[PDB]
Amino acid sequence: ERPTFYRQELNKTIWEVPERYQNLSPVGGSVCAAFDTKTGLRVAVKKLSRPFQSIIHAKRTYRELRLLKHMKHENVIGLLDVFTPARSLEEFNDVYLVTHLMGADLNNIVKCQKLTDDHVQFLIYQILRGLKYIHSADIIHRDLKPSNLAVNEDCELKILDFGLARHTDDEMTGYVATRWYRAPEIMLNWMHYNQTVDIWSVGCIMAELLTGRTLFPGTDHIDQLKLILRLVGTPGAELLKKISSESARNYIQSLTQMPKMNFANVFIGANPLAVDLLEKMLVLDSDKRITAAQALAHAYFAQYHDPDDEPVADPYDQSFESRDLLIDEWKSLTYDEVISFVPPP
Ligand SMILES: Cc1ccc(O)cc1Nc1ccnc2cc(-c3csc(C=O)n3)ccc12
Repeated sequence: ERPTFYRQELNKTIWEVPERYQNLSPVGGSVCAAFDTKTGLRVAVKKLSRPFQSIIHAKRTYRELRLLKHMKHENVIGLLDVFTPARSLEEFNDVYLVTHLMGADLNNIVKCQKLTDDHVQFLIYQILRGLKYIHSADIIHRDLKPSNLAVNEDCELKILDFGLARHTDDEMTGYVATRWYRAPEIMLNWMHYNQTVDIWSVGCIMAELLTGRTLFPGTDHIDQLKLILRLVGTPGAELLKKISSESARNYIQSLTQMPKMNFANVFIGANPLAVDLLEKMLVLDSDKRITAAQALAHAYFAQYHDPDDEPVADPYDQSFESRDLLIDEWKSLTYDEVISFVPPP
């Protein structure tokens, strides 16, 4: 049956939710913390803002719901519930997404406690386990950074935030964490990117866990490229060919050639195995970076690697991405997905 819903205003916005969700408290679409009386879980309830305002917004709402509906993995955000107060398609205008409530993110950790090498092993292991799963479905996160890695008191980690609105040019400008973890090829639009961009971000994140400092805190895209090439060396002829942008290729060739630095001297005191893994992640040529599946088998993770407990994902059909639909068609597809949702056990 349809649950009974109740309404409340929570600063400037109307929330209409099933009775099971109690004690809604704004924390961040808008997000409310709540108590799920049915499961006994503390939950986050996100009310999507203006979900079908334009074609681009209706498609993004569909995308985020598709992605969240698919993720069933211990180290990736999962959907506990999705609902609408609407009783039919004709009256459908609001989408609410429910997930486990997350206390802290990796920023809260890296910043407010010292991480042993064993903590770095555990945290990075879990990121790579979630990424093996995400990548096996041909999903690219594209925006891995400490603020979208939730971490509980047992150091257990989930990857959050996919299907999100693409960052504006302004949001990627200047001295900003929104860009510090991005692979160079996507930061500078060197070429068609793929899932290897996520591995670059893990390397940036792992080095920050080890040193307590951002690896590439560029003050703008160019300063950041310079920080990156200082560590990993300027590109060779082979990588230059793969840079399809004539302009970017030409700029990068204006730079004084530099060799790759010795990472043992950059990451002083680090476990030599961590150093080795960082060298295999932070390779400029994305073709040559270690994959998530490969990294799980790296000796740095000996204590955690269990090849029988590193699952892959069911197939994920994203043919919708290439489809051109009207707002109401994207909105009808989303409604189908709300209506057919089945909670996890
Ligand atoms: C609801 C949702 C759905 C999808 C997604 O990718 C992210 C979210 N947002 C969140 C999920 C889980 N926990 C969250 C926790 C917060 C939050 C911000 S301060 C705080 C303190 O309790 N909690 C904000 C958003 C969250």
